[PDB]
Amino acid sequence: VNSFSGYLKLTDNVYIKNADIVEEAKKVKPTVVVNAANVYLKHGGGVAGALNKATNNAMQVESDDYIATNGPLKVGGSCVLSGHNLAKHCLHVVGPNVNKGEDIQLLKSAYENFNQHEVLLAPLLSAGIFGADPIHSLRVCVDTVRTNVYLAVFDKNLYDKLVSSFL
Ligand SMILES: CNC(=O)[C@@H]1CCCC[C@@H]1Nc1ncnc2[nH]c3cc(F)ccc3c12
Repeated sequence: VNSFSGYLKLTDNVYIKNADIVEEAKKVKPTVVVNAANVYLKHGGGVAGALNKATNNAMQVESDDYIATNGPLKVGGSCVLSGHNLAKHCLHVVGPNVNKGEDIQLLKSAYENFNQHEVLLAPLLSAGIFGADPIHSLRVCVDTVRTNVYLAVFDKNLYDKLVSSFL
């Protein structure tokens, strides 16, 4: 039993909800919140911009030190950093950005990072400003992640479309 409330159950381990991941993280304080990161950990917009703003830019400060030491992530890769005031840890995961021409076949590799964590609060990778089809992203998530994932979907209209079309 965990503290996540009001989710629809899609499968044994995947749950989906209409919620602002920022407000959801601040309330649940989950062990792991997933960020929709880019390779440079430049948290400028989308989910990443929202999470960073909620940390009063501390996420960005930590991220810049990480990149200065380690260099950029791989598309499809991830790193574990602090969750600041939102969660114990933030798993920064790089889904492919269709608006940059990146291979959508890397979306499965991106979701594989979730399997290193027993329970996660997460957005749909590569959705939103990353330009991929959120319906497809949900399919890859369900078919790739084996650990317990709680998806927060900000847009209520998108949430209903995701549920109504789920197979
Ligand atoms: C990297 N991909 C994206 O940003 C996507 C673009 C639009 C479709 C959904 C998805 N974003 C989100 N998913 C869950 N919670 C969210 N809270 C937010 C607060 C904000 F200010 C901005 C965006 C989100 C957001």
